[PDB]
Amino acid sequence: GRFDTAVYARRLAAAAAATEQAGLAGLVITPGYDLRYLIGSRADTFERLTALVLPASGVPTIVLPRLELASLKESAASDLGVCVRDWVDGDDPYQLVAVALGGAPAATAVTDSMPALHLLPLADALGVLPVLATDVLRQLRMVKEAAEVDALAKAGAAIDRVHARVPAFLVPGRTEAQVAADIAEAIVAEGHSAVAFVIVGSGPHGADPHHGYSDRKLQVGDIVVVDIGGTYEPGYYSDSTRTYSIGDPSPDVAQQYSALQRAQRAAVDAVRPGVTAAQVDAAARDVLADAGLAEYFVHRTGHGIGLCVHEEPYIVAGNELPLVAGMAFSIEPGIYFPGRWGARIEDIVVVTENGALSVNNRPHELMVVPV
Amino acid sequence: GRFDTAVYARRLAAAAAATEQAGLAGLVITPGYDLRYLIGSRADTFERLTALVLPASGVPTIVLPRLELASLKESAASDLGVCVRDWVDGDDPYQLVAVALGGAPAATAVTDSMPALHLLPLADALGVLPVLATDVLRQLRMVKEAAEVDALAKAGAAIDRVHARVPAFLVPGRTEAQVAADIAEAIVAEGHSAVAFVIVGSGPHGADPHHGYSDRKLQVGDIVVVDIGGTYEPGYYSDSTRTYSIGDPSPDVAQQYSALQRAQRAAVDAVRPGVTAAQVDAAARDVLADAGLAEYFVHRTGHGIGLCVHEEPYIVAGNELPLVAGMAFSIEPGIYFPGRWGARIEDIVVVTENGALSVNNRPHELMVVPV
Ligand SMILES: [Zn+2]
Ligand SMILES: [Zn+2]
Ligand SMILES: [Zn+2]
Ligand SMILES: [Zn+2]
Ligand SMILES: [Zn+2]
Ligand SMILES: [Zn+2]
Ligand SMILES: [Zn+2]
Ligand SMILES: [Zn+2]
Ligand SMILES: [Zn+2]
Ligand SMILES: [Zn+2]
Ligand SMILES: [Zn+2]
Ligand SMILES: [Zn+2]
Ligand SMILES: [Zn+2]
Ligand SMILES: [Zn+2]
Ligand SMILES: [Zn+2]
Ligand SMILES: [Zn+2]
Ligand SMILES: [Zn+2]
Ligand SMILES: [Zn+2]
Repeated sequence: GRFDTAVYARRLAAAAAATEQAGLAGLVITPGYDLRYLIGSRADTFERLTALVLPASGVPTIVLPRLELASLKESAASDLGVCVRDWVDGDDPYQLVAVALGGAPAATAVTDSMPALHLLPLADALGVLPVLATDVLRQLRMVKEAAEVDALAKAGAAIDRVHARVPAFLVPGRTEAQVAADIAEAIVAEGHSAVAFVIVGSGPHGADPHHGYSDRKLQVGDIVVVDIGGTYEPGYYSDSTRTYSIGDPSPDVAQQYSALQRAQRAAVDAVRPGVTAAQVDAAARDVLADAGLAEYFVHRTGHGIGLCVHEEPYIVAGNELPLVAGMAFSIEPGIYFPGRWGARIEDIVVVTENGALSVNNRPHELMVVPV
Repeated sequence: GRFDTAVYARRLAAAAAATEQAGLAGLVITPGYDLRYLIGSRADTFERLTALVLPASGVPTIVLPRLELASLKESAASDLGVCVRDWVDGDDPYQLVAVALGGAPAATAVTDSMPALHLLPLADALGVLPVLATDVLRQLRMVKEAAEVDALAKAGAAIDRVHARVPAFLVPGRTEAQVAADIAEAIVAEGHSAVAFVIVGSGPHGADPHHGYSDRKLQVGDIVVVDIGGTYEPGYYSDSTRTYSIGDPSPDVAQQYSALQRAQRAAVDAVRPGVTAAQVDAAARDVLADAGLAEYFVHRTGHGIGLCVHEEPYIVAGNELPLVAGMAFSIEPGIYFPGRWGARIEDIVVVTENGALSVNNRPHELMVVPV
């Protein structure tokens, strides 16, 4: 479910140090993925405030409902002896957060997931508008530790084993939803503790990035986009797309697809410490430009992945962030032809000291499933 | 899945009028339950901004990723011809929100679910710190329309049918989790389109409000707290708790439980237009005080319910909101004895012109299941 307490003790210290280096009095983390990362808590109260208050200096405090007290034994909080301030319905828990930071006025950063419901009254209680914690917690969470790389690698190998099972699911007459049920079951069977998402976009639906699956039946000649992932304990994601053709594709489809393959490969080959996120997006986008296809490449090249399917860093135009070793993100260019077909090639890669490691290794060619 | 477009046209106009009456330039609704209520959208992009921009005056605008364009046909947005501003990865969509409101500086309110990720850059783009939309949208969403009352009533009758099936699940030796699987299946069978939550707190776990279910086996003498709900199309919740005893309880348990029953009944009897939320909480809390039990009543008396299990109004100490007809909330006092047992009696009620209608009607007595 979670890492040893020592892992969290070390994340908490590193987070406090970076908060101090950013000149803030502290961080305020309500439930979600930053909390899970910082103390291993899967708590989520919703309208009732639970928050980890991590001062730049001194002992952290957990503010939470008294009725939730037993949740402390679940995460690392109890073992580390963080201060607890439980409150009862009728209390203003925002005042407890202020006090745990030394009292208003206090300059803080908040987890980017904190809802307005809490953020706006927190701002009043603190006397200072919070800034996003993303610049602070980024330095930690986007640089994966050895054990996190390992979990992503095992999730990647597992999702690869699912993609190997996909061609036998792709039979004319079967609906996208029957394929998706077969895939969901295989996601679990191959070792993920849960299904994250299943996308099976056949024929025209492959051109539609919002599409999940439906009752459309596979036809001979369909290009089928398959984008799938699961979680691997203690909660890291796989996320890989491969495109299949039901019977031989046409020459035009084959040629444009192979430009996409070159684009994807070239973005993967550009991954090194020191190159910018925007340079990696440029590497895919330039090849597709040169083949005359850039207008059909309607999204960013990739997103970070870890405890969430989508996180820092973003491999997108305008992102000047230099890449460093241990960053994990997708490389997933695609081309989309509204009403006709689409294709996407997606790997998760991990930055190494002199390049990248792909944790997804299925063939990159368009797989031709016989009819 | 959703209401006729006319229902949303009317919610949008009423929301605009209240926004103007509050002196704001407009509302900004990112994905979640306010969006579902306002235009019937189940969209959720996450780190990419989707927002309904509802000016105090003039046509609303949807700001969303170009890659999500097809989602517009899913909700009422396309039928009502709202303006669309799609944007591409690399763009700052917060600038589009500002412009749709006439440009910075713009004073707005935001859905209480909006995450910091969007709220903090939105605040900069708008030139003015947003306030919570809860005071505006409250006037709409906490007053249920006839069709919403109907959906809650059908969900309530369905969850009652589940509670009727619960005694036969409660057999010594069976684990809480096996009971919970039986309940989850019955939730669907009785007509809910999905399970919302299943709580089976037996023996000591009944004293623990954070508890869901576990591998603890039911024992003779256990008091079992059962708190369960599902959704009913187009997405309204049931939420009802009843307490069971495995074989006759002891005289002390029986006596204290009947004080809880009186407390619950007295909060239900106090529900009328014009009484305050805090007076309704007082009605339950005073009876439990008088029996000497108030210190074991460790939470608010109830919460609003509708498209979410937890919403406005909150039936809690300090809430001065006068109740009006069509409000829907739980009445759910409980008493908790750490390490020993707990009990909770929970109904959803709807305020009527001269009182309340309960949509949950299972017996309020402690049900004694034979061993
Ligand atoms: Zn809640
Ligand atoms: Zn302390
Ligand atoms: Zn974050
Ligand atoms: Zn279709
Ligand atoms: Zn979508
Ligand atoms: Zn991806
Ligand atoms: Zn993907
Ligand atoms: Zn290859
Ligand atoms: Zn190859
Ligand atoms: Zn996302
Ligand atoms: Zn327009
Ligand atoms: Zn709301
Ligand atoms: Zn236990
Ligand atoms: Zn809880
Ligand atoms: Zn409830
Ligand atoms: Zn309940
Ligand atoms: Zn009764
Ligand atoms: Zn009775």
